[PDB]
Amino acid sequence: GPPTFNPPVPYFGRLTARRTIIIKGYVPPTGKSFAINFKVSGDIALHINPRMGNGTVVRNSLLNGSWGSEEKKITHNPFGPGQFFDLSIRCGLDRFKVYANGQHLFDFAHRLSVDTLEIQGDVTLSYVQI
Ligand SMILES: OC[C@H]1O[C@@H](O[C@H]2[C@H](O)[C@@H](O)[C@H](O)O[C@@H]2CO)[C@H](O)[C@@H](O)[C@H]1O
Repeated sequence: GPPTFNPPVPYFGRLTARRTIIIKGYVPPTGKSFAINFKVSGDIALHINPRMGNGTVVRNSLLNGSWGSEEKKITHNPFGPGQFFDLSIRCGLDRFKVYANGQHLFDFAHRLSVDTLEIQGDVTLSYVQI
């Protein structure tokens, strides 16, 4: 499983527990927002949505066109405009564990009972490795 280099945005990659996904990217200086979606079919098990406008990192799940409760709590925000980030997402048995630049960012408990990776919006990708 070699890394994909300079994948285009919007990105659509086809995808298990204890496996970690690497995403290196870049936030454009004029960026407003971007999204990273772990989807089944158009349902989203984990929606990661950094918004540079108010500096939030919004997490949620999408079932039947309906969003669940938002999770927003963080101790740091690695997604400032004009900055590069090194993101890792480990799929655990009961939750996602997401790190940014080696520092834990958040955990996300599985709500959905995930074979697709979607990345769209104001972001440039350096490489994605599964
Ligand atoms: O929850 C993820 C979801 O949020 C939508 O926007 C929300 C917004 O976060 C919230 O503050 C407001 O009360 O309702 C909005 C729904 O219209 C985004 O539109 C969507 O892309 C997701 O990111």
